[PDB]
Amino acid sequence: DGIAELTGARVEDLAGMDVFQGCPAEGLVSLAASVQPLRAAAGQVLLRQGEPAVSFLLISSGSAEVSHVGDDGVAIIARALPGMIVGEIALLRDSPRSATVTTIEPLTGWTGGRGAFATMVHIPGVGERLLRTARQRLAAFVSPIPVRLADGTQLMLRPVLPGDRERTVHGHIQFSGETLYRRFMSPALMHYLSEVDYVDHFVWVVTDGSDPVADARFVRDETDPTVAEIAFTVADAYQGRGIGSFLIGALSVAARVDGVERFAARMLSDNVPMRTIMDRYGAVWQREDVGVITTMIDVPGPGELSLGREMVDQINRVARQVIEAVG
Ligand SMILES: CC(=O)SCCNC(=O)CCNC(=O)[C@H](O)C(C)(C)COP(=O)(O)OP(=O)(O)OC[C@H]1O[C@@H](n2cnc3c(N)ncnc32)[C@H](O)[C@@H]1OP(=O)(O)O
Ligand SMILES: [Mg+2]
Repeated sequence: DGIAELTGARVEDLAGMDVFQGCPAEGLVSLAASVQPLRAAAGQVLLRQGEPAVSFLLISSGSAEVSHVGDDGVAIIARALPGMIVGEIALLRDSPRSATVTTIEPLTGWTGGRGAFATMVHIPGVGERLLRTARQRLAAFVSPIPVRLADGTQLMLRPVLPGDRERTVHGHIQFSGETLYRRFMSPALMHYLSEVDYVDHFVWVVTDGSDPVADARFVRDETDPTVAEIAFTVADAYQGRGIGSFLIGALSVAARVDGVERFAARMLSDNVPMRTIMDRYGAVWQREDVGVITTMIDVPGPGELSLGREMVDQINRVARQVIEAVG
């Protein structure tokens, strides 16, 4: 009859989504209180590149184009699908929206702020599922680059994907999810952000027959954003084939996209292959205690790397895809 009703999200609608099915009821009651219903026609702009990222979208039905336009006018375009989160990385990093999001067909879902996202990823089972969805979001448009070493070895170069162990297994640089991302804030949230972040921690992985044989990464300095520390690891049997030499090149291409101007490196003074790699870039060595040496080099500009132009363009394409387009 004349009874009062809720105006917000309904648990019944949220619970219909596969990601929440079976979750504790109280978790959904809290979430329902935190998000708002969204219904969009086709061809409608939901989010605009460069704007404040005040919300994320969770898509219940329909799909959208996600288009990042570079200052060079080059458009880098992904697709957001039902069950997918959109806009959440810029939301969590409090940075301008990375891409314009336009529906390709009628769309429905929910919107929410940073607190709603936190509430959502705290629900048991949900954070892990959403990370799998974030993985799928990347893997849908980012493909590995086949490369061949001078000895003929056939490998693939790809960014780490969300959930991959190479994200969290690094022994060379002192840093973690909580230390790197604390400035932006909750374990579940920090984990999620660390797994989906290509801006402050960028990791390349090299595989042989789908098995990782090497990785390299840079970690952005908290005090000077134009500087990152670098690290490399190549499986023993694969060493001395030029992979490390290749990776510092790949890492430089990604750093340029990420606005990293300079790399810091530390190692033992006797690590000959690693010193040699840095020597090629004009390293000036400073001595520290306990057999350690350090250096700082400029990230080589375009044309400066010994990699072919075609190789550089392929790596640049992927780096832009993972940094710029997809969150
Ligand atoms: C900043 C840091 O990350 S420090 C930590 C580095 N990681 C480690 O020490 C873990 C174990 N070692 C590794 O993972 C790898 O060997 C790395 C990352 C050090 C080097 O990567 P690799 O793929 O083995 O090296 P790569 O084959 O590119 O060779 C690098 C250079 O060292 C040279 N080199 C390798 N071995 C020798 C040698 N025995 N004598 C002289 N020069 C050598 C290579 O010729 C090459 O020089 P170049 O520019 O003339 O071509
Ligand atoms: Mg092989």
